[PDB]
Amino acid sequence: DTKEQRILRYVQQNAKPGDPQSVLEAIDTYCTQKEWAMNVGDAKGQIMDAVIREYSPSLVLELGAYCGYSAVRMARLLQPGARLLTMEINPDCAAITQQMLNFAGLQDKVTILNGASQDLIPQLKKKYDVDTLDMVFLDHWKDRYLPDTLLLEKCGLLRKGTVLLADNVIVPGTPDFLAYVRGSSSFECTHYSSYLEYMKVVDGLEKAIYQGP
Ligand SMILES: Cc1ncnc2c1ncn2[C@@H]1O[C@H](/C=C/CNC(=O)c2cc(-c3ccc(F)cc3)cc(O)c2O)C[C@H]1O
Ligand SMILES: [Cl-]
Ligand SMILES: [Cl-]
Ligand SMILES: [Cl-]
Ligand SMILES: [Mg+2]
Repeated sequence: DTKEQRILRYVQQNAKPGDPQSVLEAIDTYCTQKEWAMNVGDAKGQIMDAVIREYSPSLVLELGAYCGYSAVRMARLLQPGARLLTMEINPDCAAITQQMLNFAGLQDKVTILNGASQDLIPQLKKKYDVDTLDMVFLDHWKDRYLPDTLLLEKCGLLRKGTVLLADNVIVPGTPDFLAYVRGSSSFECTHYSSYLEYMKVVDGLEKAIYQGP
């Protein structure tokens, strides 16, 4: 088995079904005590929670589910009727994420799309009946943040006021994306300093609010 499967099993052996907080705590405990993994973690997760509560988005897109930790984090704070779409290229991770959400009781709020973001993004309008996104959480391969931001715009999926929230803008970093949004008159940017998941290493989230063309 894989580390990802081991995290899911620990949740199944240690958390309460239908209790998102107990799922998050179990993941954090496993990744602190047993094996590190690239979940967004509790430090940055608390910032994410405060941003999601502030904006109360009706439709969120996540790029890069991994094991579903961030999807559980976000979905548990969505207002009734609001929804999350999460894209995950690795079929094993897509299935783990679906199972994590099922365990947490959040499955009716989330759609887990198994595929590459650059292939799925152009299908959101026609196949998934999306108009525009209220929020986008970027947490996939770091060289894809900028290409996918540009693709989202091309596809008409951003509106004035869409909130981009990007993980890992310090470590590993996403230098092209970060320079681009910070230099662009089409984004208003704010940096939230924090810590790499499960580590005493500085990281941060970037909030980049789209201003329109
Ligand atoms: C194109 C595309 N479409 C859909 N899913 C995609 C995708 N590219 C990746 N994915 C999925 O996102 C996930 C991957 C994300 C990449 N994230 C990382 O590489 C990552 C790495 C670190 C890190 C920090 C310090 C260190 F010393 C070592 C590592 C920390 C993090 O928080 C991360 O998100 C899983 C993958 O299948
Ligand atoms: Cl995560
Ligand atoms: Cl790819
Ligand atoms: Cl943490
Ligand atoms: Mg990350």
